[PDB]
Amino acid sequence: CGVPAIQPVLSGLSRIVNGEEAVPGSWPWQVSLQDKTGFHFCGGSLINENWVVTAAHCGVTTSDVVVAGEFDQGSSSEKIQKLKIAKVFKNSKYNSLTINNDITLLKLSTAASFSQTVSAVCLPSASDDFAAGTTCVTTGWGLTRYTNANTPDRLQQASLPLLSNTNCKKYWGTKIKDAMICAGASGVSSCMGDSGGPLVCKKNGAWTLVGIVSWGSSTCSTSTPGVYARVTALVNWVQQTLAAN
Repeated sequence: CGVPAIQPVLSGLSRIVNGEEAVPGSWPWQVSLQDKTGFHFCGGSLINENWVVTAAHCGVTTSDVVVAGEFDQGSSSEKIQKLKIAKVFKNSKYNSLTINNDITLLKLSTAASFSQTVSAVCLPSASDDFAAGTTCVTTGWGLTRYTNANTPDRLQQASLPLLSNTNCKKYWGTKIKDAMICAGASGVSSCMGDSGGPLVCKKNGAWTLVGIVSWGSSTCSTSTPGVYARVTALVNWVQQTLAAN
């Protein structure tokens, strides 16, 4: 888990504005959700070859499909895996107004073949403690929501820091709950992360999933932080589900 076959290269440009492109395959547990029509609509993480973490509010259903091993969303050459979901597990506690508890698992039909460019992230322990001020990374094709506005068909990356839930508050007041976690503000956007996209952190040589793109800056401001699923808080769940299925 969390030890890519292709170790990612992160420049400082990763630290400002709208981040920077990623080395292709640099982030393998990274997936995309496409609907029927095939609209890349959400982001996710392989925590295994049978399961996918994701943001609750992505309201994914078995109609959607998981895309894997992608890099540039505008490529047919891709040696990508398109996977079907068997069943879909939204955290029962998922609040829809606050968007607190924003998580949901995807247990696939067929199991995804891992690979160099295909694998999973590591999950924290509830116990884990990613101090505030930690440098993390968010990746995605969020900036692509810019249809006429854009950036890269290609996965971008960004390096932002962990926040105190308090300081975070200084930006979103109460929106911010105990199961959330914010990262950003450091003069670089976060809109590069799709929803359900990952916010991982290193430590002990591994990239561990720390949170999940919940929501952030209407305007992609570089002064506003991002909100994510406080994974630590959401992990037992995971585990539990993971067992019982």
